[PDB]
Amino acid sequence: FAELQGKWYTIVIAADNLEKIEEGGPLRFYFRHIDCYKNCSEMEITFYVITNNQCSKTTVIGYLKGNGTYETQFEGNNIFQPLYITSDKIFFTNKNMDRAGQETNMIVVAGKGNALTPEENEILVQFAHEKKIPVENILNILATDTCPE
Repeated sequence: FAELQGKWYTIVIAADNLEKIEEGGPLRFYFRHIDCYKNCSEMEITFYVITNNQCSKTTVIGYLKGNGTYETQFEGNNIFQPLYITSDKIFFTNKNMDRAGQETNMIVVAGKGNALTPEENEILVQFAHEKKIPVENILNILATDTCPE
């Protein structure tokens, strides 16, 4: 998981509860950076979300557990882990349990800046099928990444 360290942007996000990741949704986030500590057992994530119609730069810490997942508190409880890592992309799975108890299953693809290639899109589709997330719920987040670098 040490391969997680560096500058990253959110390229695509897919979720079973689509309203969570559309504009205005609490889980629509725009990565900026991941810093790893202690052989990446602590993963600090820096990102932007829009809150009250303003860009809100945020940091949270993901804590690695014995089961190989990371837990972080943000808009509820999150349980996430990399599904597949390359030098220019990270495909993560995340399960969010909000404060009402609603569970949302998501796939987040982080990248260095470019849109996904055809092969990367195929990998994403295979993951969406495996996780039971509709392909019509795959959103292009890079297109609306408007907050400061």
